[PDB]
Amino acid sequence: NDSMYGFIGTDVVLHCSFANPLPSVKITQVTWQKSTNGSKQNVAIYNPSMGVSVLAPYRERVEFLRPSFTDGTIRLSRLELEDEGVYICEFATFPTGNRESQLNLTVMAKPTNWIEGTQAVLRAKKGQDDKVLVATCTSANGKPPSVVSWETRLKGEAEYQEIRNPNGTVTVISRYRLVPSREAHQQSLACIVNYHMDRFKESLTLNVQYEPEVTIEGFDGNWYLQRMDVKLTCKADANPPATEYHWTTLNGSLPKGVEAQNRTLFFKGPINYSLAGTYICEATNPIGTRSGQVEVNIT
Amino acid sequence: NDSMYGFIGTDVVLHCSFANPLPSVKITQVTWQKSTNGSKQNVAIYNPSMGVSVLAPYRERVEFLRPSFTDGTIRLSRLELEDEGVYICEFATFPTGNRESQLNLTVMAKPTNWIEGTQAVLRAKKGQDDKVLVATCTSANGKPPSVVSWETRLKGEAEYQEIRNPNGTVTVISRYRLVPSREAHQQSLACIVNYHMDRFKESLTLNVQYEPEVTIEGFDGNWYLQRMDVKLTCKADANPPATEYHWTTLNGSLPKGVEAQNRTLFFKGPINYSLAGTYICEATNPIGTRSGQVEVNITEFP
Ligand SMILES: *[C@@H]1O[C@H](CO)[C@@H](O[C@@H]2O[C@H](CO)[C@@H](O)[C@H](O)[C@H]2NC(C)=O)[C@H](O)[C@H]1NC(C)=O
Ligand SMILES: *[C@@H]1O[C@H](CO)[C@@H](O[C@@H]2O[C@H](CO)[C@@H](O)[C@H](O)[C@H]2NC(C)=O)[C@H](O)[C@H]1NC(C)=O
Repeated sequence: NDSMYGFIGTDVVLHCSFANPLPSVKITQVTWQKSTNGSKQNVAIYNPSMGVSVLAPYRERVEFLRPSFTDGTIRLSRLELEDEGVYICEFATFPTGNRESQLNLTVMAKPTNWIEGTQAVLRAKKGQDDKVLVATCTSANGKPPSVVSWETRLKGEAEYQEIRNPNGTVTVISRYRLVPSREAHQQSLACIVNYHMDRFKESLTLNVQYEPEVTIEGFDGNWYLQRMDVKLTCKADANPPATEYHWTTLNGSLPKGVEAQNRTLFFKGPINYSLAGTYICEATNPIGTRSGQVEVNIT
Repeated sequence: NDSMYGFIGTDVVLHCSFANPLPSVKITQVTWQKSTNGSKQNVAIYNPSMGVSVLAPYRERVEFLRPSFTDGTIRLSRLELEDEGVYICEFATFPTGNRESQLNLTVMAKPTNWIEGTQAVLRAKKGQDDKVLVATCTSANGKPPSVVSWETRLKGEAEYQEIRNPNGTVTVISRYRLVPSREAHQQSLACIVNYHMDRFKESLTLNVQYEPEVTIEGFDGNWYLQRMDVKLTCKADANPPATEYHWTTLNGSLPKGVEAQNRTLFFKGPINYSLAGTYICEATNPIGTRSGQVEVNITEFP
C-alpha cells in the first residue's frame, strides 16, 4: 500500500513502527525481509537482547536509525538495481504474535542520451524515391524507460525501438529517415527525450548535397541606348559549391565584345539595340549541371 | 507444497521443525500464523524464555506437542470448517532472521444422504405424456461435494442441483422424474452417492396404480365334441387388484348352462357344437375398467 522510489546510488529511509505498544506486550525481535515475487529473503534484524544483524547483500548498506521496541526504521544506502522489491518489516512479540508491514521499493536509473548522424553523404537526386537514415537518437539504460521523439520542421519518418536489458533498465533508440532534398539542407533536426519530467534536447544540422539551382541577377528595369559598363552575375545555389560557370546566348553566340570572367558577364561601355537576347549561365558541381536565364531589354 | 486433510471434529498434527540448529544461530521465537489468502492471523507462539501462547481462538484447541527450540509441531483439535487455510510456521532467529514453512489445511465434511419418494400416489394414465417426480436423492452439507447418481432399469430423467452453502459445504440434490406406467410398477430405483471412495446406496420400490389389463387363459388348442368339465380363467393384471369380474359373449347371451363364478367361467361336462363364440371378461378396479377376449373352437379330433 506504500511506495518508495530512489535513484541508483542514493539512500532511502524505510520506515517501520509498532502501532500501540501496551504494557503487557513484549517485542522479541524486529525483522526486515524482502520479497522477490513468491520468495522472502532476510535483510536486517534487530534483537533487543542480541543486537543488530545485517545479511549479505546488505553488508555495509543497512542500519537501524533508532533501534527500539517500537521503531525498526532503517536506511538502505547506495541503492542498486537488485534492491527492487517488496520489503516486509515484522515485529515478533509475546504473547500476541507477529505484526508486519510492507512497502515497495522501486529503483530508478537516469538514462544516457545522445544523437548521431549517418556516415553516409546525404545526396538529393531526381528519381530517388528512397528514404535514407539521417540521424539516430539513443536514450540508453534508463529506468523507467524514457520517451523519445523528434523536434524538426522536416517531414521525415521516425522508427522507434526498445531494448529491455536484463538488469531491468531499457534503452530506447529512434532512427530518423527522409528523402534528401535541397530544402532539407542546413535544416535542424533535434532529438528529444523526456525522462522523469526532464526534457533533454540535442540537435543536428543536416548536410545535404544537391544539383545547382541557377539565377541571374544584375539586371535592371531600364537599360539605355548607350548606357555605360554594365555587368551580369550568375548566383548559383549548390552544395558542394559549383566549380564551373559557362555562358551562352539563346541565339548561340556571345555578341563580341561581351567578356566572360566566370560567373560574371561584363558588357563594356556602349550598349545598343543589338545585345537584345536570352542569356544563360550553365553551372556545374559534383552532383550536377543546370542553367538559368535572362531576357534583356534595351530602349 | 504440503497438504493436510482432516474431517470435521477430528484432530490433525501440523508438523514444523528447524533443520540444522547451529551453535551460531539462536532461535528467538516460534510462531504459527494462519494466512487466509491476503491476511495473517496469529495462532500459537512458543518463546523459549517466556513459554507458550495460544491466541484465541483457539484457546483450548492447539498445543505444541513438544515445545522446543527446534520443534514447533502443534496439534489442532476438534477441527472446524473455519480452520481451512494456509498455515505458516515461522522460526525467528538471530542473527540469520526468519525461517518459515507452509502447509495447507483442508477440512472435510461427510455428507448426509437419503432418498425420498413422492408423497403423491403414482397413477398411470393413457395419454399422459407428462413426466412426474418420483424420488429425490439428497446428499447434504458435504465437503468436498459428493457425486449423486441413480441405479435403476427404469427409464426416467434425472435432474441434478448443487447448492454451495456459505460455510463451504455443498448440498447435491437429484430429482428423478418419469411418466408413470404399468411397467414402472414394483420396479426398484435406488439412489447412489459416492463420497471419499465410499459408495452409499438407498432404494425405493415404485408403486404405480393402473387400469386392468385383461388376459384369458384355460383355453386349449383342442376342445372335443363332448370333452369334460373345462374352465376359462380371467387373470386381470391390475393395481390395486380388481374387485369385480363380469362375463359376456360377443353375441349377447350366455349359453345355458355355462356358470360364472367370478373370474372363472365353468363349462360343465358335455361340450357340443354350440358353445362356439367370443368370450369377454370385464375387470374393474378403482382406476379402471377394461376387457379381454377369446375365440373358442370345438371339433371332433384332438
Ligand atoms: C544494465 O545493463 C546494461 C547492459 O549490459 C548496462 O549497460 C552497459 O554498460 C557498460 C558500461 O557501463 C557497457 O560496457 C555496455 O555496453 C552498456 N550498454 C549495453 C547496451 O550493453 C548497464 O550498465 C546496466 N544499467 C545500469 C547498471 O544502470
Ligand atoms: C452448512 O450450512 C448448512 C445450511 O444451513 C447447515 O446445515 C443445516 O444444519 C442444521 C442443523 O445444524 C439444520 O437444521 C438445517 O436444516 C441443515 N441443512 C440445511 C440445508 O439448511 C450445516 O450445518 C452447515 N455445515 C456446517 C456448519 O458444517
